[PDB]
Amino acid sequence: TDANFYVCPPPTGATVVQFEQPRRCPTRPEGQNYTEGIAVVFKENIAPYKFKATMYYKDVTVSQVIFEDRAPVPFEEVIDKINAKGVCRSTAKYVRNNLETTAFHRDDHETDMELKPANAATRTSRGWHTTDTTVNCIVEEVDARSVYPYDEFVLATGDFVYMSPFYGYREGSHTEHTSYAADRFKQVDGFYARDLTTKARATAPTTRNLLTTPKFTVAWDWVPKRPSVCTMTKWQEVDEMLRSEYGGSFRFSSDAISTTFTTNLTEYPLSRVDLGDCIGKDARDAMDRIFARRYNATHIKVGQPQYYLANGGFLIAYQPLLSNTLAELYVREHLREQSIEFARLQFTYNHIQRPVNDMLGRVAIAWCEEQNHELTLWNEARKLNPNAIASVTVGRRVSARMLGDVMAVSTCVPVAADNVIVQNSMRISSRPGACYSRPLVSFRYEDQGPLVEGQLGENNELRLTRDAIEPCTVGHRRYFTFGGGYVYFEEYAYSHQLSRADITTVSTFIDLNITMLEDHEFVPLEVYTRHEIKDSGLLDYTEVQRRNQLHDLRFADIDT
Amino acid sequence: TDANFYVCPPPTGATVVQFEQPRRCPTRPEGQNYTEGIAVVFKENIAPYKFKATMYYKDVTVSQVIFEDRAPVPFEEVIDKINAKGVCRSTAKYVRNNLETTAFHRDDHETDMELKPANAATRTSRGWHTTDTTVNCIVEEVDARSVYPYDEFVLATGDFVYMSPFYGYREGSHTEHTSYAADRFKQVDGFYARDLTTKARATAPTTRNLLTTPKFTVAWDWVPKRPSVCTMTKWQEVDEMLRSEYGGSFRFSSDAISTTFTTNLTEYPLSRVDLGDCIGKDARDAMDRIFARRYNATHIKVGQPQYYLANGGFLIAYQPLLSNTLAELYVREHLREQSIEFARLQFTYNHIQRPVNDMLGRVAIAWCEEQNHELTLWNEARKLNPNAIASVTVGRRVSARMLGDVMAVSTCVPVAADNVIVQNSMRISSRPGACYSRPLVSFRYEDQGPLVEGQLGENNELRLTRDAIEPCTVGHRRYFTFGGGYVYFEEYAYSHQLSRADITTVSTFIDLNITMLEDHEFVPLEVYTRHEIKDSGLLDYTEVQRRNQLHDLRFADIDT
Amino acid sequence: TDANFYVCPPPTGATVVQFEQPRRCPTRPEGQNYTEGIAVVFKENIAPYKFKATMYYKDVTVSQVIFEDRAPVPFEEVIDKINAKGVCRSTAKYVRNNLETTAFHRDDHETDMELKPANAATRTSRGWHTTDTTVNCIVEEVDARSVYPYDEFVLATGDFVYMSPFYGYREGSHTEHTSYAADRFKQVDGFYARDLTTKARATAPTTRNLLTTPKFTVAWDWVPKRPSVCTMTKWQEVDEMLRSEYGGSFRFSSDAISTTFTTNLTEYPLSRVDLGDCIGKDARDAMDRIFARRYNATHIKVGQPQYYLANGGFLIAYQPLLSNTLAELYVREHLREQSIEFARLQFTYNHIQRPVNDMLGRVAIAWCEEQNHELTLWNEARKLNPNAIASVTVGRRVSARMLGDVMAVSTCVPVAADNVIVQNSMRISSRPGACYSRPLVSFRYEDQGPLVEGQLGENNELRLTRDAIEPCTVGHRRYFTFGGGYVYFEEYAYSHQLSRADITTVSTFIDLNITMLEDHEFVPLEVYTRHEIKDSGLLDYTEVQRRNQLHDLRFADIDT
Ligand SMILES: *[C@@H]1O[C@H](CO)[C@@H](O[C@@H]2O[C@H](CO)[C@@H](O[C@@H]3O[C@H](CO)[C@@H](O)[C@H](O)[C@@H]3O)[C@H](O)[C@H]2NC(C)=O)[C@H](O)[C@H]1NC(C)=O
Ligand SMILES: *[C@@H]1O[C@H](CO)[C@@H](O[C@@H]2O[C@H](CO)[C@@H](O[C@@H]3O[C@H](CO)[C@@H](O)[C@H](O)[C@@H]3O)[C@H](O)[C@H]2NC(C)=O)[C@H](O)[C@H]1NC(C)=O
Ligand SMILES: *[C@@H]1O[C@H](CO)[C@@H](O[C@@H]2O[C@H](CO)[C@@H](O[C@@H]3O[C@H](CO)[C@@H](O)[C@H](O)[C@@H]3O)[C@H](O)[C@H]2NC(C)=O)[C@H](O)[C@H]1NC(C)=O
Ligand SMILES: *[C@@H]1O[C@H](CO)[C@@H](O[C@@H]2O[C@H](CO)[C@@H](O)[C@H](O)[C@H]2NC(C)=O)[C@H](O)[C@H]1NC(C)=O
Ligand SMILES: *[C@@H]1O[C@H](CO)[C@@H](O[C@@H]2O[C@H](CO)[C@@H](O)[C@H](O)[C@H]2NC(C)=O)[C@H](O)[C@H]1NC(C)=O
Ligand SMILES: *[C@@H]1O[C@H](CO)[C@@H](O[C@@H]2O[C@H](CO)[C@@H](O)[C@H](O)[C@H]2NC(C)=O)[C@H](O)[C@H]1NC(C)=O
Ligand SMILES: *[C@@H]1O[C@H](CO)[C@@H](O)[C@H](O)[C@H]1NC(C)=O
Ligand SMILES: *[C@@H]1O[C@H](CO)[C@@H](O)[C@H](O)[C@H]1NC(C)=O
Ligand SMILES: *[C@@H]1O[C@H](CO)[C@@H](O)[C@H](O)[C@H]1NC(C)=O
Ligand SMILES: *[C@@H]1O[C@H](CO)[C@@H](O)[C@H](O)[C@H]1NC(C)=O
Ligand SMILES: *[C@@H]1O[C@H](CO)[C@@H](O)[C@H](O)[C@H]1NC(C)=O
Ligand SMILES: *[C@@H]1O[C@H](CO)[C@@H](O)[C@H](O)[C@H]1NC(C)=O
Repeated sequence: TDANFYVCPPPTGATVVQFEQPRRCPTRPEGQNYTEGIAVVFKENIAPYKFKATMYYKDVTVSQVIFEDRAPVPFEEVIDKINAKGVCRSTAKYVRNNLETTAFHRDDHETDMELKPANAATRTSRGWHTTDTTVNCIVEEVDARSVYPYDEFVLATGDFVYMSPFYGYREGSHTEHTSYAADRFKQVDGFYARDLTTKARATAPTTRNLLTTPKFTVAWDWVPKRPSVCTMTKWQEVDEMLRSEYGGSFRFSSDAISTTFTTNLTEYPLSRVDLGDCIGKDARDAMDRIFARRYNATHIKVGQPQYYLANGGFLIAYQPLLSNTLAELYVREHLREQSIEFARLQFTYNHIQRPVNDMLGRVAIAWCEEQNHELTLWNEARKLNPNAIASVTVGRRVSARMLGDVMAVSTCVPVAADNVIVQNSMRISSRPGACYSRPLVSFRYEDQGPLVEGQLGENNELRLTRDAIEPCTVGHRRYFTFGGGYVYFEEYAYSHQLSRADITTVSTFIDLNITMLEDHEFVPLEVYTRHEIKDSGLLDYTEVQRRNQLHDLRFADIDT
Repeated sequence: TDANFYVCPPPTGATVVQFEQPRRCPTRPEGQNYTEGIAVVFKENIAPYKFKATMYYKDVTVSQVIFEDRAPVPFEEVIDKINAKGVCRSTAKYVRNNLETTAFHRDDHETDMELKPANAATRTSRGWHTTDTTVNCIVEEVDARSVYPYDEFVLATGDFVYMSPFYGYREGSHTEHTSYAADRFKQVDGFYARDLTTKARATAPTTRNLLTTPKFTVAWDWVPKRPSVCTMTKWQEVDEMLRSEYGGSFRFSSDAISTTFTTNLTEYPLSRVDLGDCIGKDARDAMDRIFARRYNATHIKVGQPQYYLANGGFLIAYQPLLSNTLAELYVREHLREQSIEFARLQFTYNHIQRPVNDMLGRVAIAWCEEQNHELTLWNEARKLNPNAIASVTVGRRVSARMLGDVMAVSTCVPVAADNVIVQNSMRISSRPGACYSRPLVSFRYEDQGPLVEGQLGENNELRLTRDAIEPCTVGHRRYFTFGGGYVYFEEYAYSHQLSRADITTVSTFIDLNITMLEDHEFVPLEVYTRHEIKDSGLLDYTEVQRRNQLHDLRFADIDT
Repeated sequence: TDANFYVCPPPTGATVVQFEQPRRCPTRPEGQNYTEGIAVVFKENIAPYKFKATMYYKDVTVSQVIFEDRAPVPFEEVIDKINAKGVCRSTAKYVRNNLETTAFHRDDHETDMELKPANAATRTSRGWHTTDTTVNCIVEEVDARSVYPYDEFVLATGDFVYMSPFYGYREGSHTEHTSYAADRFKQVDGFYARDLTTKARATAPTTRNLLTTPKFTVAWDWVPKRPSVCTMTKWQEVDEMLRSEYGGSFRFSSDAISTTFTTNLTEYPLSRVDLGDCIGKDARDAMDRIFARRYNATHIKVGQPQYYLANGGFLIAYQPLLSNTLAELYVREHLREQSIEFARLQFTYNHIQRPVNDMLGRVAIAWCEEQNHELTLWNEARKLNPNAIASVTVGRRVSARMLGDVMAVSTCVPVAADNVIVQNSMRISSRPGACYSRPLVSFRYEDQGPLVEGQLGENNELRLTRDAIEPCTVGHRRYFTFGGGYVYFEEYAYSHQLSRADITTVSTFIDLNITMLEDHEFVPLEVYTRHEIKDSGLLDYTEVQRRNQLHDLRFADIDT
């Protein structure tokens, strides 16, 4: 059996994800009123609303040998030519020198041209384009996403739209906010959509909205109004959380959070809002689940739960707990003063609270110390190879690229191994002494689909563009992941495909039973005569850090 | 005292070692019939057979100012000239334009030439070479390795040999398979070997085999037949393993394995083969050892052990166990129905099995989550610096290079610190403003041995070739590991050698007691006038990621 | 709220810090006489003595279009012109061709020139310089540090000084050692210092020392003699340490140390020195603190503490302990022979000591195995980004650079976010198609202070020099850390500043609730016509490892 491949596309920044940074742990435990317990953090309900928003634009170019730009298609053309006729107007209007200018298709006259589907055959959208002055009409049914405010939504392209998806005049929808002018937006009642490939017309009426941006036009199905939802939502059911009071503000820490929260020491009156039932039941049910898992036989509940707001918009519901052994000290001191009511009794005995404040302090410091050890290492790994870190962070293969100091994310298309073919000879004849460093592959997004060219990337990753090249040396021996097994390549030529069991595997951290032997460097004689380069595998950190050094000397010689 | 140095050679791919990749953990525990226990995984006995196979070949070159290649030496020359005379024939035959062609030694006539030992003085072999058209006869007693099938063996060079080492006609050895023609192989009965350095002849008869490959000739001692061995062997004595039944197949997971196994839910009848005693006793003894270590006072054995096959060829022997506290629930329910026979009683009570299925599920998910955290980080570290990861993975200093998506391995030669000398002036006078970035060293593989030139690498690593150079700046201050201590170098000049105790050490993860002060940049005045570059130490990830950016701009200027 | 920025300067090597390297763990536990306990390691008291040592030097340069060098200012000039007049002599003496040579200021005659403060406005010192042949007199009140020997001290610049700070003839100070000649050093009794900015003279007498080095002159306040101190000091209060006897030497290992110690098996007679009380009380108090924390209810003290010396100069105080359950076996065997005196009774029963020797062996091996896992990873992270590792290792933001195989350290200046301004347009008009890859910033070291130019670095780091540039592409979208939040930049133009809560955060290790969608690559049409480059974010390890490959091919074409 072979695993499914993945063709990760470059993210455009539609989804942005910052990654936690190391905090500042206390060198010595100085907190007060330490106490353990079960906590359930909640993240603000962003209310992600998704809809396939269709984008329309015209690309104008000149074959003179200039001044190419993207202009938006008008509303009448979309509803008359593209919609009622499935064609795009050959002529287009673009701004130049602060004056409207007209363009044509290959220096021709106005003629109806149909919209053909995209050749990429990707799942993003059909991406209808007419041509694979020179005007080109392109239509794409890309995806879009909105947030809880609903005043602005972002398209798959990443360009923020300053118009609410529910804006319109058909009904009393979100007509309270709009950045673009009235003429820049138009709503059609009783509109009918259709597929440009079949042109079978919509089965039922579907009102369509239209917005003309400075660079493109967008349209989508106009829904009257999405119903309300909880304003608060669960984020993580922490198994154990320690509360620390210091500087007039609590300090919450946990092992499976890697982030510390700060409150105002006052319980937030969650009951003042009607959402208390939606979150109260959800939060209360979580306490019993975690408490009944392992704390029912070793801890006692300290009063009722408590809710506190945290910096950044996080809502935390706490449930203080104390070990059974610690209860013996509290009850013993309680009986002394009298000569089980743990509520309002915690922190009463300073001497009993003195050791626990220090004992739990090391635990909090230990978690902070180890958490920073992983955070400082995880961040570097993300920068080194965000794709690998992205996949292990979202439970599935996902693309990602570093947009400076913020992480980007985009979905990867899975394709079965039966729809991919690897080129036998990876060597390229267009340039001797230089060829692709990885095997070339051909594949189809689906069974019987069109064939496309590409390159095989690391970890069964497929790259649309073939650019991984290097100065191909002699005596090259390498292996590349291909489905459930590897593919053996020697001297830049397909030798044979070997399964996963044909290569020794060091699963455990330490494995001294390897049958390794003393290797003898069999340097080919051609390198000693033709003064060429010999294979060295992928560059080591010291090697890559050394290869650039040689380059630095090359520019000095050229400059001198 | 000083530690021993290491001169790691570049691996040729003789030994290949894939490294585990992150698995896919379940977001929620959906397994059924959870149970802990002691497990002992077994790896298929590869039966590594090693033998010093002698390689013979002739390198032909032309001094015209072409068409150089490696040809194999015939059998008569090896047994008559090299063996019975310790010399190599000056003339050689090589193929050119699909026609046999003859060559000579420095445009001379046929003359007997002796074989002199190699100047490298490495432990791989003597590597006898005659010369340090132009033909050159070279003989090397390199090492070789075979696998359980024994039909094909691999030499230290890495070139696979499609001839079984036991092939021959002297006796009923492995004569059932052979890829090369009969004329390409020859066996000599009662053959006598000898050392080309002493030429004292073998002490006893030693039948020698001979194979002529398209690029070289190989010979080795012909052993009649290695005796049989166990077909199964131990790989790891897991302290704790959790079995999970899901989708009609078990799922084995452990903390010290980092890999999940899949079975068919049926116990493999290991007793059907005679090897059951060899593995049964070995496996049974391991259960008592681990059980008697920590599980004898907190767990009870659930029936007899069970053996199951796993994907990839791994054999796993399980021993289900249950905590003593959990036994109280089973016995309590057992007595209820009656109104210690844990065997065939597990999973009978669904309500009792409901919480354990979820409790143990988090443990399995926790191990999978943390295992992926290390796997995704370990893989990047291996790619960054495979030498460091290779040494910590095989318990000893070992070389390694990335052969694409598979790890290579080769042995490193240890040399005492008393046989190495460091050059005082690392600066090179052949080119101003550019010199070696690391100190140069001279050493001998053994006491009183020949002296060779080399460069000092990271972590007491010795490199045969001196290539680590960079644009030597001004005001350079650096330290390099040298034996048990460091060597101080300032302005590219040996200052003095300081022990390990002369430099502050931050052993603990966090150390705030450092006596660090505010450093003042003492930029030399020469840089402000001679517009040269100033020292900056080894490049940071952002610096190296920034240095290439400057290079990218340099090519644009050159191209423009 | 916004966090404080940090401008880390390049360390000059004044403080050097080696970092622990992976040890060699035993494949199988072979130690003898295993035992747990509380340990407190001690590091030799280095006795760091700090003093603001003022450096004086004259920079001579020639405007011919040579032979520029740094010379030391004489003693009379410092005490007469700089001290009694706050000016520097225009003329200076420098060596050339082994002959004294005179220089002038801009080819002028001798004239008094005052010393103006530095324009950097750094906390290192005022750095008075006269000019912002051509001679320039510069005075800097840099910091200095000394070690326990006190014979040599190091300045902030990093140049070691071979003269004791207490050297002199005014009293019986450290006059027993001096490397420089008598004429090279001079001490002034009853000297008076002053501030060159105010010139208000010292309030009280302050004897000043003066030393003339081959490249500069240094002066500082001469203290008679620092009082004595403890010769030993605490380093870490280990919670648990395991002692292993093997090869006639003990082997100490702990989880929070990551380093193994070796002794001579004999208790060091600490009582022979008067420091036993200073360290005995300090060490004894630590045992009770750790013992009373968690070992008072589960372990029993085995005799009195024991002190042993360790390789490298570390003093370790041990306190053997044994679990309560293990005591039942010792007392049981003790009563058998008789037919609580644990002291001198440990290791008496070989059979009872056989399992513990193996059980504790795995713990020691487990710690060594996991410790090497972090050490081998921590070292690579330090090399990758020493600044991040430096900050998390010293509890505060600190600079660091790799000086070969030794880590450098220097303090970073914190500045409030209210004293920094970010440039709106990061693009540079001096060169199209190439600009700064990070936003440019302007700031002042303090409120109302002078404004300086700089660049914004990663993790709120400020760089004095603006050099982070790259071939600016089209359709660039990136985020940069700015105070408590991020700054959004699109197409190399300041768009707006968004808080930390405006970007999704993946705090937990695995977060599958992201609202990620399928991104559609919106490639600008200008790239398809103007054949320019498209944005790709920060380079991935495979990308950077691939970018250099393209460069390698560029030099081949140029060379060919
Ligand atoms: C802890 O309590 C303090 C004090 O109440 C909280 O700060 C306060 O936050 C409120 C909003 O929650 C601020 O009110 C608003 O402030 C500005 C004008 O100052 C404006 O947006 C509105 O007109 C309104 O008045 C209030 O100013 C602010 N007070 C102070 C002194 O900063 C704080 O947020 C609480 N912390 C947590 C974690 O809940
Ligand atoms: C779990 O059980 C299944 C079903 O028995 C195993 O798959 C079976 O594996 C056997 C060999 O072990 C296959 O037999 C051979 O298959 C091909 C022809 O199909 C050929 O090599 C031989 O002539 C022989 O018949 C059998 O086809 C295959 N069955 C299926 C349905 O795939 C499977 O390996 C077991 N898994 C484990 C982990 O033990
Ligand atoms: C364990 O014990 C051995 C043996 O006593 C220690 O080695 C010895 O260390 C002393 C100094 O502590 C050495 O004495 C000095 O040696 C040289 C001349 O050899 C010179 O500096 C002085 O004149 C003085 O004699 C002694 O030679 C040395 N002995 C041996 C055999 O090496 C060792 O240091 C102890 N280990 C620990 C960890 O305490
Ligand atoms: C720890 O908790 C105790 C118990 O609530 C706090 O002690 C009370 O503090 C309030 C003022 O905050 C006083 O009016 C009460 O008399 C105190 N005692 C009791 C029994 O309530 C204590 O202040 C808390 N610690 C800190 C640092 O605030
Ligand atoms: C978990 O184990 C139990 C006990 O073996 C399984 O329950 C039996 O299932 C078989 C069929 O596989 C039935 O014939 C038996 O009657 C069941 N009960 C007993 C007491 O044997 C159960 O199927 C297992 N779980 C899964 C998911 O297969
Ligand atoms: C482990 O400790 C025991 C107890 O001290 C050592 O046994 C003693 O060894 C000395 C010599 O070193 C003998 O004179 C004693 O007779 C032994 N027994 C006792 C009760 O003291 C033992 O040698 C230690 N292990 C090792 C490897 O040295
Ligand atoms: C908690 O433990 C008590 C005491 O054994 C038991 O009666 C109760 O049912 C347990 N609760 C849960 C939810 O398991
Ligand atoms: C191979 O494994 C066995 C146990 O199966 C072990 O005893 C032996 O030492 C290992 N071989 C090497 C070379 O370490
Ligand atoms: C296991 O524990 C029992 C009960 O204490 C004891 O009798 C037995 O000897 C132990 N077995 C081993 C192998 O330690
Ligand atoms: C140095 O260590 C001591 C304990 O030995 C500690 O109290 C002190 O704070 C440390 N110094 C600094 C500057 O942190
Ligand atoms: C240690 O435990 C004993 C027994 O409970 C107790 O009497 C003693 O006070 C404890 N000592 C400390 C320092 O906590
Ligand atoms: C989002 O979180 C909820 C729990 O709050 C979980 O049930 C759901 O599966 C998550 N969504 C996805 C797409 O995984």
